[PDB]
Amino acid sequence: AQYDISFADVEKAHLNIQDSVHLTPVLTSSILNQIAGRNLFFKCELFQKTGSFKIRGALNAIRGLIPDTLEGKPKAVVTHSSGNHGQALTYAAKLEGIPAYIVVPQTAPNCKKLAIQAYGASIVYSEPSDESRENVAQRIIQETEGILVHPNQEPAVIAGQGTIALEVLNQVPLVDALVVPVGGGGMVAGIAITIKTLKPSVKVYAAEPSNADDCYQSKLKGELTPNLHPPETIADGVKSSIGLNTWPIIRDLVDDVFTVTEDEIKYATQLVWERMKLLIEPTAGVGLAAVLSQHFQTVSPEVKNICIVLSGGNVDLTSLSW
Amino acid sequence: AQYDISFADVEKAHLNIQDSVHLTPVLTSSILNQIAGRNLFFKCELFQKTGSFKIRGALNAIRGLIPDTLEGKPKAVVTHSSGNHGQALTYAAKLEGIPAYIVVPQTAPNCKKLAIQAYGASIVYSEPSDESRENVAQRIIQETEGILVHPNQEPAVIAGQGTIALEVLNQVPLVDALVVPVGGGGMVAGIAITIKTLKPSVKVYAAEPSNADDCYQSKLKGELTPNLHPPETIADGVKSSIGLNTWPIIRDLVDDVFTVTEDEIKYATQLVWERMKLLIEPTAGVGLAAVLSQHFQTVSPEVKNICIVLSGGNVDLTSLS
Ligand SMILES: *Cc1c(COP(=O)(O)O)cnc(C)c1O
Ligand SMILES: *Cc1c(COP(=O)(O)O)cnc(C)c1O
Ligand SMILES: [Mn+2]
Ligand SMILES: [Mn+2]
Repeated sequence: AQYDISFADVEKAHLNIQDSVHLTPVLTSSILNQIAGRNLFFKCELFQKTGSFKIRGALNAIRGLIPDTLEGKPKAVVTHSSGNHGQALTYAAKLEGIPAYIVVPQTAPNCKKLAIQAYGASIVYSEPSDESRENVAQRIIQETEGILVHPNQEPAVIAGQGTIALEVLNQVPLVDALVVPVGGGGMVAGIAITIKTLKPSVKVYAAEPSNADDCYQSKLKGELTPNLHPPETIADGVKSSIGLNTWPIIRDLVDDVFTVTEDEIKYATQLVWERMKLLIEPTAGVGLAAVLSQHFQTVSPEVKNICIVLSGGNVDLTSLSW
Repeated sequence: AQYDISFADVEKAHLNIQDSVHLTPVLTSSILNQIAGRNLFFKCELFQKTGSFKIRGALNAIRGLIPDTLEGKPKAVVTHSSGNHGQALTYAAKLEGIPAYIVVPQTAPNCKKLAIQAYGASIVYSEPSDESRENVAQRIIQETEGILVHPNQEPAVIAGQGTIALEVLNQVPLVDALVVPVGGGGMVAGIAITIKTLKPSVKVYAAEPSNADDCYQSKLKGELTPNLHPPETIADGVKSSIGLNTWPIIRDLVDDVFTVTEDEIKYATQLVWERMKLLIEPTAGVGLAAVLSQHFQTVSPEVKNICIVLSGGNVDLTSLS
């Protein structure tokens, strides 16, 4: 029973990040409660700094490096990202006063790149040729003597994410289950370690697009089974597969994985928009879709109080489904 | 000096409705503060039951006007107003165990008729004659022994709306001004009465589309001056002109009216969506638009803490600008 993080790592992460992240509210909806047949509690990480929960893990993995003086601090951080991870890493870098660089091609949206240097990180353009971006990033690191930061599930990132569960437990002490969207698995793994240490009777459920169901298949097969090919889904925040760092935790401490169709993600996201007035991105609708899915009916009526993590609000408004 | 509601009406409204309405939170945005150059406080009535503040006035209208015996309670409610008022009134009627009727023009959109049925009101049809409408209304009123509940001119409705300001004063103790979207003027009138009673040093500003600028024009001219023609604006919640009951209060107790273009409303609404992740309807973006407008730069630098009323979140997600 060895995992990359412990409960202690999550408590330390809490102390490390508390002054720089929002302790986000839990909101409720009577009408959503009646549709689900459960008492629903929405943990509002869409209100978090940068528009998603990411900042938690990213700040803990950047701030928890300085030994004391200005000798073991990163000279610079370099990334490709562009999405929610990019926004998180960059903001974390600004807070710590670390020069930050983002390598992007002419494919990312205007709103996203405006919100990527919205935290003052130098934008370097590489020609849209995939492997062309690797050489430019290596050149930045050469000049700065800094570090490359790619989308990660390092211990410090998982522990930072676990802090969501610490707040949920204080905000809804009678919670019977947490429902968490799953991509690389960092969020659900951190929550799982936290929840199962403090209150082992509370359920931890993963929510996953069926078009990107590596986590579901992994649990089924009993071994790490990453996506065959880059999945196509509106839930763009959960496209990456679970990894070596999150698999053991997901295998043992996540009670079940609930898959949801593209239509179910769309309906659920629209439902939150219309009844709760919360501008969640479709990835954050996955959790509600899981709670409303046919398969979730197998879950006990005793599991009445359910916390859904609304993981982000970074919607690309220039694009629409319905 | 003497108006259709008093401060006492507002306090009674609070007692009337407090067990059944949300005390909605005040949210802040540091990036919005930097854009505006002032400290902004967003009263989140979009989180209110039915998706707008109007539940406050609608419910107070039912619970207020009562001959105080077991034999003396409204037996039904009626309105010509569909949209936010119709939805709020129906919801309040259900709370009270009472039927609600919306007088609907027979040529109204299919989708609006379905939405009215969906939230539990009986539709009664009329001609768009503005003479047969009140004819059908008064016919229902007599049939049902019910009361007509106007969206903005009814005293009990105005009083209910003012309870917003009670919460704002408790939630933002150092508030310097409230910025309130104005349509019929029920909300701004109720808020003005409340603010000018409890802390008159606090400014009350009305925010209005220039495409529907009757409140601005009325204040300028010094008399009630309705919109000449139906307003053409994305702020669908504030198309109504101010009326006989709201004008006197606005005249004396509203400090100024700030007008905003359609592009300013659209941009400020998008700003709230993108920066705050709050799905406000464009009508609710009117207040922020006012704060960001060039004319608002004339407002004294002392007026630093500004509460903007995010009045509603009932946006039709089938059409984007
Ligand atoms: C990154 C992300 C996730 C998934 O979290 P993992 O830890 O990667 O599983 C879910 N939702 C949103 C909005 C995200 O940005
Ligand atoms: C009706 C309405 C208004 C205007 O209120 P009045 O009391 O008519 O001035 C503002 N915002 C929203 C969301 C509304 O529904
Ligand atoms: Mn997956
Ligand atoms: Mn007007």
